[PDB]
Formats: sequence, C-alpha cells, structure tokens
Amino acid sequence: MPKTISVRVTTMDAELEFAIQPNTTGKQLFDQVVKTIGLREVWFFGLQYQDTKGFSTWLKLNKKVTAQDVRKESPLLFKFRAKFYPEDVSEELIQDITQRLFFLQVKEGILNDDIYCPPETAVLLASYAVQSKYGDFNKEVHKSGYLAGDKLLPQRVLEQHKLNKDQWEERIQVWHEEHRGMLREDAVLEYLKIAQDLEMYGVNYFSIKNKKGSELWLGVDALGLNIYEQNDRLTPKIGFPWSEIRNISFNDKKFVIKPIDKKAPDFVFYAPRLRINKRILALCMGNHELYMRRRKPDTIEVQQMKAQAREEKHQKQMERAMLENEKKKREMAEKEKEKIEREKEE
Repeated sequence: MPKTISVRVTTMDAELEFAIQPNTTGKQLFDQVVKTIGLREVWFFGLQYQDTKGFSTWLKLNKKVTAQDVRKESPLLFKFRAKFYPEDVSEELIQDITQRLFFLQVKEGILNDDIYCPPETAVLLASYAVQSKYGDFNKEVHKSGYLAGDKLLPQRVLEQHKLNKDQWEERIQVWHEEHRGMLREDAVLEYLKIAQDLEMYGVNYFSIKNKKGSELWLGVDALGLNIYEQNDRLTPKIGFPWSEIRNISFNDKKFVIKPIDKKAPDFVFYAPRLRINKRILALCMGNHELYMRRRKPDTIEVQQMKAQAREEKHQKQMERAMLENEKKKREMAEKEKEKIEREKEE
C-alpha cells in the first residue's frame, strides 16, 4: 500500500519515470534504472540530485531515498550519470551502451565549458563527434552548411570567428573528411581517448578553505586528491596520489591527509557544512577501491564481458562486409543498366 512517490530519472539520452515508497532504498531505485536501460557496467555509475542546501551529490544506495534530504518536491529528480571515470576508456569501457553514455556525458561537459579544452582540441573533438552522427563525409548529401544546425564547439572556443560561424563549420569539416573509414564506435572511443587526457577531465571539485581561511578547491579523481587555487581549476598546487597517502579522515569540517612519505607535514582543510566532508571521503574510498580493482586480475564477470564483446564485434565486421558486398555489386550492376541504356539512345 504505502504512499507512492513519483520519480523522474534522466539519463544522457533518455527520460525515465518510476514509483517508489518510503522504505525504498537508493540501490533499489538504481537497479530498476540500470535494469531498464540495459547497462551491466554499473560500477562507474550513480544517481545524482540536488541538496535541499543546493549542493550536488549522489544518492546513497544503502539507505532509503526519502531518508536523505531530497529537494522535497514532486516528482523527485535524479540524473543517471557516470560517477567514476576509468584510467583508460579504451581498456575499461567494455560495452557500447557504456561507451555512448560516457561519450554523451563528456561531450556535454566539453560543450558547456565544464571541462577546459584548448581550441585546437575542441575542433578535433567536434570532427569525431560529427563523424559518429553523420558518418563518412559525403560530398553529395552533405551540402555545405550541413553542420550549421548543431552545437560543435564550446562558447569560449566560438566567438573567435563569431558572426562567422561558417569558418568553424569549415575548419571542422576539414577533419570530418579526414575520417573516412572509421565507424561511429571508433570515432566515439577516439573522442574519449582525447578528452580523457584533459587536465580537468573526471575531476570532482569541492570548495574549501585553508587553515587561515583561504578559498581553495579540492579535487578527487581516480588518482588521488589535489588542491587548486581559487582562480585556477586546471592546475593543481599540491598533489596527493594514493601511494602518497597513508591515512585520511575528518572531524566535523576538518580534513587530514597523512603523508606516507618522509614525514612531510600534514595537510588539513576546512569545509563549510559537515556533509561535504563525508562526501569527499566517500568519493576517495570509491575511487581508491576502483584504483585497486584495476590492479588486481580481471574478475570473472568482466572476462565474460570482454569476451562477448570481441566476438560481438567480429560479428559486426562480417555483417558490415555482407551489407557492403550486396551493394558493391548493386553498383557494378547499375553502372551497367546505364552503360547500356545510354549506348542505345539513338
């Protein structure tokens, strides 16, 4: 019976709705979501919402949904996004669905200026993005100004030929054509190989303060923590790889990163609300757990996947060549229907 609560879950490309009750856990809602869309590499994902206080977090899967301050509005809003990024997408993103999702989430972040991207890289990124949307460049169907309708570059990157958007749709095409002979999938994965190397890719930024009260930025990623200055979020002032951490903890707004190396100092910072601290150590344990995972041998589930992937691919290199030949003929056959009709137009 229990009062039902309306829930909207937006994925990168989809739009979902569900129903939950007071005793429903985050994990239970999560599994309904992944079940639906058909995702198996769940370990990189999570459900994100906004704080009553205005922050952005990930629903805890072990506790009840309505038990962790949600906006208290209806329906409830959650975004199904990538929460942990791998160290090598080429090696760790096994299935397409998983690739497409990272791809869309990252592109959105590259296009909205959430992730810094130098102009030349943005242009190159756009080409791969068009290559997977439009396919090989066709000098016949792709009538100049074909790109004129979609977001290809960050606003920052634009404006440099502003009111001259044609120059961009021009520089981009130069590369689009340079990609003839590459499937949507490879383009996507190549986009990611490029993005995956940007200085602020896959970095969770937290606003903090120095022991004296200096506004800094903490960052958590698959490699450790970093402290950035208030005017720069691209370059770390101090680093903290896992191997350089022997113990981290907090005490209501006070964080402590115990060095593992030649008894260096002891970095400490202070966060406004208490949750922020709880969250930071959560991301860390998460990222570190995954950091370790990649180091140990592949599990068993993975081995099955990586396998039903290579074979799944091969089954699409043949199908890709079967639909190719049964039309590479259709040409030689219609180049005849012509050769003849033409010769007998007398």
